[PDB]
Amino acid sequence: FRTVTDVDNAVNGLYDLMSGSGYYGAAMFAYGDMKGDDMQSSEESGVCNTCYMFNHRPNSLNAGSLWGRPFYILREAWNILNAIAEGKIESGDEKKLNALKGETMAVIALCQFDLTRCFGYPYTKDKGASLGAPLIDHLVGTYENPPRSTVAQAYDFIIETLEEAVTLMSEEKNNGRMNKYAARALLARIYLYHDDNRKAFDLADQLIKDADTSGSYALYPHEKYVAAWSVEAKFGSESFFEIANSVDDTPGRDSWGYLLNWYGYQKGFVTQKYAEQMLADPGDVRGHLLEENKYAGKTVWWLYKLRGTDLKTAPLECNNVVLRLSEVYLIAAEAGCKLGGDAAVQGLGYLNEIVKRGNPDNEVTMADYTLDRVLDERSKELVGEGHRFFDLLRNGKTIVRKGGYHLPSVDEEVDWDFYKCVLPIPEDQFIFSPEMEQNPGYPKN
Ligand code: NA
Repeated sequence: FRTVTDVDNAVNGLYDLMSGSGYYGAAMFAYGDMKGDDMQSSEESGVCNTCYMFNHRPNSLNAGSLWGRPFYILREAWNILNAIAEGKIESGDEKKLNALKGETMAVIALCQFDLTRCFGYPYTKDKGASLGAPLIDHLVGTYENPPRSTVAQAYDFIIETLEEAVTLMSEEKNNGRMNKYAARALLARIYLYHDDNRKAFDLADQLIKDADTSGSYALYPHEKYVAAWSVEAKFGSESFFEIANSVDDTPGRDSWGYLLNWYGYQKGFVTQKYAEQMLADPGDVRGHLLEENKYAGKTVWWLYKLRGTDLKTAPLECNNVVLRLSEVYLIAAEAGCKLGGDAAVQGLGYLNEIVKRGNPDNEVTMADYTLDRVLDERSKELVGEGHRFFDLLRNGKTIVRKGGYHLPSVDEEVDWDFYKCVLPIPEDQFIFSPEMEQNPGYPKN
């Protein structure tokens, strides 16, 4: 760590780590989609299957690297911050160093947030009273083993970190990494998850306004929506942050794009419920991402959202979207609905923008502007993007996963009282911290 260039390279390495199939290369999406009601596993083995079946245990999480990889990134990220804070970097390029510091803090906030929503019960269950993951809110000592902190403690840190990050970061685009827009989009999400509905609405609203005034981001039009999901259209106008993948880099056959593809590893489908939701409205362009085929003597539909240049060749090089503009519209819509008043009027406007982009013949009237209606819009819009499980559970909903072509023994009702709505703490944590608590319900050998 001698120069600002060294710092830029270190920060770049954080995203290299994040792109692994164990985290944002695949596992995060398997986790968010396969645990909802809109996607399911096929008979194939792997992370889609174990997530769908909530087949997780302390000696085998069966959830990619959703513990190890974010923790590893947090350690490397804090090494960067510490170098900067200790005065290790040469002078002269200070504005950029500050941008890199902010960006590093944004990475830390994302990693800790993911750990919190994977290993702690939803904040909204209990005002964050349950235990989250260990909280990497500092440079960890050589022989220090941080304890578990509460979900509330993690949110306090995550929000403060990201609020500060935003003030330091550049608005310039850097494809494959977060910029100030990405960081604000993530913060609006986190405010929403934290029940800070006014903060979520006000931020989401201003971010949309700023995208419009600058022209720097824009919603895909109805007629261009399917093409916007192509490998030929990377870093599109909605994308604040996506993981950069290529044909020559890992992940290839274990990238989310290859796992979901019928012609790739065929790990999952949309559910009959999602397919029926969409095909009842053929004018909605989001249904054009579904592809019909035949599995175990039934019609099924798979999700062709990570689109290569050839229908019948599964792609190795698809980028995974992490933060895009449509989510921000839905955050404003959800928070506005929860707030009522003027925020509701405005949030309905944003909801309709997404509804009508999907199908211009549709609308949502004020009489129909309910939380369930906004969550149904999220279902439609964000399938395959890792949201559904979290969006239902944080709103205290029961996820119903029954009938259709669901697999035998699927958990048919999942809510925030289900002990496997969080992953277990890995058994090897108890080597150095034997008195650390395991999540309730799980065994402790
Ligand atoms: Na690849």
